[PDB]
Amino acid sequence: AIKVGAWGGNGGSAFDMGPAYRIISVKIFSGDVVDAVDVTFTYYGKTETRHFGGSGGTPHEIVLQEGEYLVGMKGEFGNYHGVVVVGKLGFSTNKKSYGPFGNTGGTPFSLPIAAGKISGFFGRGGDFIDAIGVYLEP
Amino acid sequence: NGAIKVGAWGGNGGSAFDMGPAYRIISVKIFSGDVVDAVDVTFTYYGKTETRHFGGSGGTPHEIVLQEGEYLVGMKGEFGNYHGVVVVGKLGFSTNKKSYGPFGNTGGTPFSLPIAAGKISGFFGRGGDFIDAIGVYLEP
Ligand SMILES: COC1O[C@H](CO)[C@@H](O)[C@H](O)[C@@H]1O
Ligand SMILES: CO[C@H]1O[C@H](CO)[C@@H](O)[C@H](O)[C@@H]1O
Ligand SMILES: CO[C@H]1O[C@H](CO)[C@@H](O)[C@H](O)[C@@H]1O
Ligand SMILES: CO[C@H]1O[C@H](CO)[C@@H](O)[C@H](O)[C@@H]1O
Ligand SMILES: CO[C@H]1O[C@H](CO)[C@@H](O)[C@H](O)[C@@H]1O
Ligand SMILES: [Zn+2]
Ligand SMILES: [Zn+2]
Ligand SMILES: [Zn+2]
Repeated sequence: AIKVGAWGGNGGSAFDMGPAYRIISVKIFSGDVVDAVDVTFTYYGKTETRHFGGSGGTPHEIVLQEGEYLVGMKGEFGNYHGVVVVGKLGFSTNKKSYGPFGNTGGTPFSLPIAAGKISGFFGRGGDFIDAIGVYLEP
Repeated sequence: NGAIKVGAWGGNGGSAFDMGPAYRIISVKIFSGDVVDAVDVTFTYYGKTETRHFGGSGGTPHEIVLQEGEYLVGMKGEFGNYHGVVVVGKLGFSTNKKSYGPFGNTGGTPFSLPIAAGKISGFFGRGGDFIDAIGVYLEP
């Protein structure tokens, strides 16, 4: 019901995991660009994992503890050899800050969440994370 | 009390402001010179039509009058240093009908809030002489 962003480019193909009950972990694969994200989450009594955007890079796992929620997403998007992709990507929880991951500067974006949380993702993916957006909940 | 509050984009200067969410944003008026000086918002609180005056006195007004079917589904801008203070130097909004702005002429670190689903229902931020910062309430 509340979907924000898609920051990135038009390349790759669409993904959309919808909202979750709880995000368990977010694993950003990155080298000089953001290659991919794995999200594992619970959904109506089940645990699920998705992986958006290609093989590539080194993994950086954010694991969410008991009362921990994603309250921020930040990054940069730009042209990496002909595709507009997320060159840098970071997250913050109520407890700590992570990243950003990736080494390619571009047009910055930032989503601080003064009230609410990130409950899921949508965007575009191919060889790399072309774009990323976020579902929000109270 | 989801209010879902997104942002504050800008500096830590000035005094905090927070209008809460509205039943309906009637119009948003952005005061603008080489920086964003202020925002006035006229909206319907609980039966009543109030307006709030955020930021400072300012430069030149630019009014976005929303029409019945028209909702705010986007906010973009840039924040930067302006004589020793980090303020919003550029600010723009898009609705489901039209796109307004950006207003102001001081470039800086860009931000953007495309709302693929939902809309802006209210405003908060920081204000002094200019718009130090601005954020937004979201609802479906
Ligand atoms: C920003 O991109 C990287 O930085 C992280 C964090 O150190 C590394 O783990 C990763 O391999 C990349 O070199
Ligand atoms: C290299 O080819 C691809 O990978 C990039 C980056 O994800 C995409 O934008 C593109 O559409 C293809 O999927
Ligand atoms: C250029 O080499 C790298 O950067 C890319 C893009 O992020 C990764 O796929 C790869 O594993 C290396 O880290
Ligand atoms: C010039 O003095 C002030 O105006 C700026 C910009 O609004 C503020 O941060 C600051 O705290 C004071 O209120
Ligand atoms: C420097 O002159 C101006 O720019 C400032 C900041 O926007 C405004 O306060 C003033 O009204 C003029 O428009
Ligand atoms: Zn994976
Ligand atoms: Zn790591
Ligand atoms: Zn006013």
